[PDB]
Amino acid sequence: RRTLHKAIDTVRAINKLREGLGNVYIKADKQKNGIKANFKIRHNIEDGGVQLAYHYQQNTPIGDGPVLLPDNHYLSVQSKLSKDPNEKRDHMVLLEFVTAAKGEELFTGVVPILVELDGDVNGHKFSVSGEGEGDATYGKLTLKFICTTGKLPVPWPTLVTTLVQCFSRYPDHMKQHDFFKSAMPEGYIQERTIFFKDDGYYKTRAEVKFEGDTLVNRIELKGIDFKEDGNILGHKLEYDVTLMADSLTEEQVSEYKEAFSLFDKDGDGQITTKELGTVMRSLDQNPSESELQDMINEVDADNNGTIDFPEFLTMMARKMKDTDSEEEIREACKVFDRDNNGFISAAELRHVMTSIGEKLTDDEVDEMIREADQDGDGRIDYNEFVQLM
Ligand SMILES: [Ca+2]
Ligand SMILES: [Ca+2]
Ligand SMILES: [Ca+2]
Ligand SMILES: [Ca+2]
Repeated sequence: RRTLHKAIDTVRAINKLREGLGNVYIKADKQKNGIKANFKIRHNIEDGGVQLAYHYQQNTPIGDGPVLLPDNHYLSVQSKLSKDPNEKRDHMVLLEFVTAAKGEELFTGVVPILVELDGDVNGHKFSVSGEGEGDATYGKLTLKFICTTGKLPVPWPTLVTTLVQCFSRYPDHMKQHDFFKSAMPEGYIQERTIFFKDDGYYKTRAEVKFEGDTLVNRIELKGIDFKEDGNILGHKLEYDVTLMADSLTEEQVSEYKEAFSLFDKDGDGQITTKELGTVMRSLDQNPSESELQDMINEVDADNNGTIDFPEFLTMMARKMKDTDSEEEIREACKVFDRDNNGFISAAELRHVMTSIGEKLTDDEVDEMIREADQDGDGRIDYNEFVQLM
């Protein structure tokens, strides 16, 4: 019958922009005079499930020169994997939008990118070449990769992380922490272990430095102890437009559009800083304009200063156990149980719906309460609430 979903999906959309969308944690490695980093990637498998890829990373400077040593922060990447319809070689088209929350001078403007990788995965050797450009200023990368040794023995999505964090847009306010540009042009060495759960592991040594106009990324990859018809060598992973981002049912994309339109009250198909701010205000939270722009900048890939529904879907569809799709809907309870008594009342349920921009009769408040209320009491409890997933 009922979609309170739009109300919850509305609150949900606010907690995600606030909590913030960044998936790659960067700690400094004083000792090795560079950076360390750990992160998961959840590759979707055809016929159900996700193939976990545990990432371990250390980058150290090549150059003798000085180098910036950061406080703990996050990088957020959104990826968009494609095929070139004309291209008939094994290839991948990557588009990336990457942001964080002396060598800087080199990344102002549009630098072209060469990428070159040598793999040995259970003695299945292969090479990949990369052409394209990076605009660090807007955090955008374009790249086309080609397997120059025939058919790639591993799925392209598993090579994405291995195939240039010096293109991450570090906002001016944080320019102090951009280790990767600071390292250039001498460059940096980026070493990783990538552990594929219940399967083998990649071992990468890459060096990232300028050769003239172009930022070059050169990679030896060794792939050890892989199950030979497991998910990697056995090619069992959905290509997926995104790395690290999921699908949604017809029922979810509808409710999400409905929630989107509670922010986008003018119907221009765009949420502005003011549009977002009114809704937040409505639910007794008064963010600053500066926070509102930071919040939008998170999902504003095309740098037009507004969230369109596509940008909103991508945020709402972030992976599955980002932390837990539960922890998140438990975090919604707070907003709805305004008195804090441990229950969301018909009164409270009204107050919210009203605030967010739902017109409703008092016979419809009552319907939602009964629709949600397993225990008979005329109140939704935090379990009753998360139950109505
Ligand atoms: Ca609008
Ligand atoms: Ca936009
Ligand atoms: Ca209450
Ligand atoms: Ca109840």
